[PDB]
Amino acid sequence: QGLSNVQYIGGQLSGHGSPRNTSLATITQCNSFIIYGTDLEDINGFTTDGTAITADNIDTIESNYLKDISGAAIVVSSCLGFKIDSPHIFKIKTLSTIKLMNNTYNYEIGGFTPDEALKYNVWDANGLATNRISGVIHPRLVNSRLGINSVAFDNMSNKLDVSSLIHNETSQIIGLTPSTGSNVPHTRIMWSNGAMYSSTDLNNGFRLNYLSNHNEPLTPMHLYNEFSVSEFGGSVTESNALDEIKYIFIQTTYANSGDGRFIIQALDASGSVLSSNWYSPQSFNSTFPISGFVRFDVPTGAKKIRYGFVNSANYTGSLRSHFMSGFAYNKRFFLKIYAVYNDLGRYGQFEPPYSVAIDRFRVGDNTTQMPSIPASSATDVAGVNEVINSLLASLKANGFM
Amino acid sequence: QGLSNVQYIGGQLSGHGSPRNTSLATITQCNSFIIYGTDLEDINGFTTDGTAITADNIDTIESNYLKDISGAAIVVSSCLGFKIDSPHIFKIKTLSTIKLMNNTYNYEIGGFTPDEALKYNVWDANGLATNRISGVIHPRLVNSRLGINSVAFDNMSNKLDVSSLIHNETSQIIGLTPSTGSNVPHTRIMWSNGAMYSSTDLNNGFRLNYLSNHNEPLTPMHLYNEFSVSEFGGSVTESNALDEIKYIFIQTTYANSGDGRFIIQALDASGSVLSSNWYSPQSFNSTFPISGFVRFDVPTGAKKIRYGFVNSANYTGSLRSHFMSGFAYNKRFFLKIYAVYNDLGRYGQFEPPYSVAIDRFRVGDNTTQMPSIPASSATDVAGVNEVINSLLASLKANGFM
Repeated sequence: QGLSNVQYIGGQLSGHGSPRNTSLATITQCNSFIIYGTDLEDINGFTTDGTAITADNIDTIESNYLKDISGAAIVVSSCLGFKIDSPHIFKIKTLSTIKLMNNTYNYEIGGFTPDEALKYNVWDANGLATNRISGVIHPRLVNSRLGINSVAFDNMSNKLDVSSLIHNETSQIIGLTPSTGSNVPHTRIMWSNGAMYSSTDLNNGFRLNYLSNHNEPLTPMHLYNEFSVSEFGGSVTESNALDEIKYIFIQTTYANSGDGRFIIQALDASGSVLSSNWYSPQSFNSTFPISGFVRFDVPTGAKKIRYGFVNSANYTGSLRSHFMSGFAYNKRFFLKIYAVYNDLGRYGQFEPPYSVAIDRFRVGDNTTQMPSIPASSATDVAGVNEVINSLLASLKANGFM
Repeated sequence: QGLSNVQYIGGQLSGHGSPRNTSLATITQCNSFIIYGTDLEDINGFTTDGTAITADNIDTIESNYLKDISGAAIVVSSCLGFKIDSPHIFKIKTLSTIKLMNNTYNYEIGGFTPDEALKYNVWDANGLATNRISGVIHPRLVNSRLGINSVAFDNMSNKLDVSSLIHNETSQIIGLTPSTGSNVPHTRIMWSNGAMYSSTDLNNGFRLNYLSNHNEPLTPMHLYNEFSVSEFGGSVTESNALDEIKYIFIQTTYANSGDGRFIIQALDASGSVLSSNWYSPQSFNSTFPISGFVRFDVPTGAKKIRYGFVNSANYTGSLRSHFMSGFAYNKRFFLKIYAVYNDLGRYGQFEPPYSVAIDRFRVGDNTTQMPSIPASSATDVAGVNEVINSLLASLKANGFM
């Protein structure tokens, strides 16, 4: 506690003999603590109170002891310039390997042995609105059997080394007629199913239909999308082909309450639901009070994924007033979904099409909206011809040709 | 061999006196081997058999001794957590500087002195279908006179720090009429020349036309694209302007056989071919059995690049049955081409156009396909006008206005 420019080179920290430890090393209020290849092993984990950390109660621990200085092989609190390279770590019977908290904001984490703790590899618990965290995490810790929590992925500046966006959407600048604002999407361009809530005020957003639970079948009335994953041929064995997507991180805007829900489902080849989850507006709070992330675990053997927005109470709701709370926290809606690939680009990452040699993709399409031509009633056999000539002239001038 | 948490700090490893060495250091079956600034120099390379590694036979070595524990200044085999920072290295007369093999899967490589070996800087020889490798390589080793092999670029998680995509294409979800499936592109939109194989089953893919060798001229019958590089003006000397692109990396899907070829050509100002190559379906096997990468070396003084698909045997082929082998390995075709820039963003990287302030690029075009209006034969001088009014109404409603 209270040190600066500390180097721990080589050496070892181990709990041989099963003593009761909150952590192997606890670091608080230091500036630049650096660990070079130290050997870490054999912890028998407890919380600061004295509660044992086992598998059976692991989830309980993560809810009730988030702010505790405990729960990891190395606990880091209020440390500037933390850094650990890639040592061998094993036999970790606590919740995580590294825990970060209390405005530890420029850390850097090398690739140590993955999947040794009980729940995560890196557990980030930084939680104050005025902090600006930005860390660097080795990519092989993220696509592993345990991975990192949603807040660590929020704060990981190099997140595009393991993932790509499979959905990116934001609201327009200029509202469409008719509307009273431009805080949400005004069309259903990004979605295969569902509808807009109301055609007289498009600024109410999407329509949210009732669904009793997150594992129920979705219908064409609901707002949702579907895509298929891990499509290998008949001459490939599944033991060799592997799984295409390991985790999915969803980011969207925060609100203090609401009955609307973001829902995600992983389904097998014959339509059956393998796993599923939904999330409420106040779950999206890793970067309170604006936005946040949540994590979905894709089970092995999934063939399709469905994602969307629904209503958890029995009536037809609106994105504006049942997910965004009347824009009390955010004035611009956005939705980004990141796919973490099981193996970097084995199946080819998803991203927008492009070609440096094709002008349609290199610069875009130069067509413009045509000026409004009034419907014509001229019946002397040439007013119709003049209108046709006007329409053809507009088509030629506006790019459609 | 068989160690864990090994640190080699400072020091030196050198072959002064020309002893016969397979490597300077050999590491096998270790966990966390870390090298901090060690001085490596002067190796006289041999293989494990006893074959001298010279320039004259270098290519032969890379084919026949890929699985040998030899051929580099540092050879790493089955090591977790390998790490080397940036020491000075010189006089490396063997194939590569670092060689990685046998499921070394979370490595990290700093920027040591580039271009000291005979063929590569980093040589990745990991080759098992069930491994998931993900490494971090300093960017300055990739755009150097030797660079890294295709497999290392495959496994390099930070590959978007040195390159950008100049072609990215994948197959649609819903097939177009008429087709028997949706495993390949159904349109020729991304391509300037060539045609689809058949108009009665679009799921046969592109048409592949005959080409006798990869250095022959391409015609408008062949499926190919062209773009120009390194466009400096009259007041710039070429010794100052330099070269825009250096190593071009292509991945696409694997298949066990086929006569189709992916072809690439670098051409000088007056249309002449400076260099060229083509690749078979089974060349794309760095991530067997799904996809893989190959590398093309752009010669200095190139002014244009052409890339595309052709047939190496004298008859007209199809992408489905002569490059993808009837979808025996992949159900989803894709093609990504990565340009490694000679000097970062000096000439401006290529990527799709965008503007946060323009709604056409911020959210997309809201136009929708019009409902089918049947051809009309009404000749009393007003049925034609009713049809025109219907067409104008559809145009106004569908966004064209």
